Amino acid sequence: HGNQLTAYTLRLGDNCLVLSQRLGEWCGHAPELEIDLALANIGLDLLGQARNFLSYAAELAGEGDEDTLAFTRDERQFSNLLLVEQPNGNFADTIARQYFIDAWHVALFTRLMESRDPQLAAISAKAIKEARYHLRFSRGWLERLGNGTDVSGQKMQQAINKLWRFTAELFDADEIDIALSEEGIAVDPRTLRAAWEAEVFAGINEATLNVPQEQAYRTGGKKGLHTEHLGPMLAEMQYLQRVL
Amino acid sequence: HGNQLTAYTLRLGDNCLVLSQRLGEWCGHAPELEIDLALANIGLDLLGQARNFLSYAAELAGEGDEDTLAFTRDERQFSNLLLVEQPNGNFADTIARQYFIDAWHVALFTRLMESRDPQLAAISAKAIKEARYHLRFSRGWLERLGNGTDVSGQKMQQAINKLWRFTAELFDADEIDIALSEEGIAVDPRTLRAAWEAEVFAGINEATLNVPQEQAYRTGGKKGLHTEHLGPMLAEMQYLQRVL
Repeated sequence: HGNQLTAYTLRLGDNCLVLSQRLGEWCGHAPELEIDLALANIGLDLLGQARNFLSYAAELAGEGDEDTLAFTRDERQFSNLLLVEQPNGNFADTIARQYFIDAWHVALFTRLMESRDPQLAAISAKAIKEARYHLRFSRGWLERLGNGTDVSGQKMQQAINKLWRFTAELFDADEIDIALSEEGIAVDPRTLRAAWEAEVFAGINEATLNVPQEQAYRTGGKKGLHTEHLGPMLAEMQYLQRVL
Repeated sequence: HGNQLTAYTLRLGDNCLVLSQRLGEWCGHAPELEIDLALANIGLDLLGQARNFLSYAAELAGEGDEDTLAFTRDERQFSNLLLVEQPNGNFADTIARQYFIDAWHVALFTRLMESRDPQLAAISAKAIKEARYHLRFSRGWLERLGNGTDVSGQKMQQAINKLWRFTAELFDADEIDIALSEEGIAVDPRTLRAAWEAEVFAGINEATLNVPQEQAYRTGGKKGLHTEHLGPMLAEMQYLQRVL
C-alpha cells in the first residue's frame, strides 16, 4: 500500500513538473510580454506543486528528495500524463493543452481536498487556488482566440483537435487509483469526467468552436510509457539543472 | 587568405552566438524583471551580430548559411573564446563574464569598424553602438554589486576571480590574426590589452574590488579546443531548434 500511495503522489507531481518545464521553454518567445509573464507565473505555480508532491513521494519512499526524483529518472520512470509532455507548438496549441489540464486540475484538487491523507489534502488546498487562476487565463484566451478572426479561430480549433487524443487518458483509473480511492485517499479519475466536460465543452462552445469527436486515444504515461517527446525534454531539464 | 578571412569572421560570430545562448538561459530567472529584460536584450543584440558574422562567413566560404553554421557544427568546429561558453552561475558571475567581453567588444569594434573589409567594417560600425550599451549595463552592475552588500561585494569579487583565467585568451594572436591585421583587415588582439585594462581595471577598483593576479590560463577556443561546457550547449541548441 505504501508503494501505491508513493506512485499516486509521484504521478501528480510528475504532471506538474513536466508541464512546468514546457511553459519554461516559452520564456521570451510569447506573443506579448503580458502572455510571457502569465505563462512564467503558471510554470512557477506548477513547479511549486511539483516540489510538494515529489517531496512527499521521496518521504514515502524513505529515500532521496524532490531533486533526485526530478533529475535522476529517465522517461521509463516518469509517470506524467502524455498531454503535458506534448510540444508547445504555437500559442493556440499551448492554450488548448493548458485549458484541458487546468480544467482537470480544478476538478481534481476540488475533490482531493477531501482526501484522508492529510498531506495530499493540504497540497490540494493550495493547488486549487492556483489552478483556478490558470483556468481563468487559459479559458479566457481560448475564448479570445476562438472569437477572433476566422484565422485565429481555425488555429484554436486545430489546437483542440490535435490534442484531443490526449484527453481520454485523464479519466482512466488503474489499480492504484481504485485501491486508494476505495480508501478515501485518492480521487477516482473516472469520476472527474463529468466536471471536466461541463467546463471544457462549455468553454469550447462559448469560443464558438466544436468539441472533437471521441476516437481511439494515446495512453501509457502513468505506467512510464511515453511519446517520443519526453526523453529529449528530460535531457534538457537535467542539463539546465547542471548549468543554471 | 580566403580561408583566413572566413575563419576570422566566423570566430567573431561564434563569440556572439555562444554568449547569446547563455544569456537566453537567464530568461525568467533574473533577480528582477528589469534585469531579466535587459539580459534578454543584450542576448538579442548578440544574436543579431552572430547572424551578420555567420552570414558573411558562409558567403566567404561559398557554401551554407548562418543556420547550417550555427546548427550543423560540433564543438571541434566552433571557434568562440572560452569565456563566453562558461556557465551563467549566479548574477555576479554573469556580470563579470559580461563586463569582460563587453570591454573587449568596445575596444575591438571601435577599431574594426575601420577594417579594409567593407562588410566587417559595416558589421562593426553597427555592433559598437550596441556594445557601448552592454558595457554601461555590465560596468554599472559591477559597480553596484561591488559597492553593495558585504555578501554582494563578496560574490562579485568571487565572480571576477573565477573567470579571470579566461581573460588572457582574448589577447593572444594566432597566424590568422597576424596575417589579417597586416592586410589591414583584422585587429591584432595583442593591441587590445591596453584599452581593455584601462577599462576593466578602473571599473574593478571603482567597484571597490581587487584585480586578480595573472597566472596560468585556459585557452584553445579559437582553434576548436573547448571546455566541457560547449558540447552540452550545442546539444541544447539542437534540441531547442526541434521543439519550437
